[PDB]
Amino acid sequence: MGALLDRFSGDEKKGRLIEAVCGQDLVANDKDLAEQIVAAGVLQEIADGDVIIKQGDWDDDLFLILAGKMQITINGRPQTVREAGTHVGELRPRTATVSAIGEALVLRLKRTVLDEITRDSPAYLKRMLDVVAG
Repeated sequence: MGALLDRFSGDEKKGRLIEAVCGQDLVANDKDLAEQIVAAGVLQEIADGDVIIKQGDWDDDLFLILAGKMQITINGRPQTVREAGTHVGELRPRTATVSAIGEALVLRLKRTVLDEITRDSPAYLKRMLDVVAG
């Protein structure tokens, strides 16, 4: 479908999406960094049961969960569920088989593009250093 997607795509819903991105672990109300991550990434609507990540795979991809819920799973056993505002994958092959619990919207990025954004943000770099305690 695109009902969720449609709530977010186009110049029309640019604000709502940017607004959404800021309320993420990594962005932490750094707007410039979202506006960049907005441009860098591709919105995807995901059906209930739809896999964004096979585990054992080498997807450099990392998804911002903008709306809905993702069920992390390892070796057959449910782990966490990430939700609106969180992210999935990395920061080695793939840890977990992430899948969608209900309709979910994500923003998909490549490790590569991600870090050239990462690496230019004093703000993010500062925030990853603070969380580096043993």
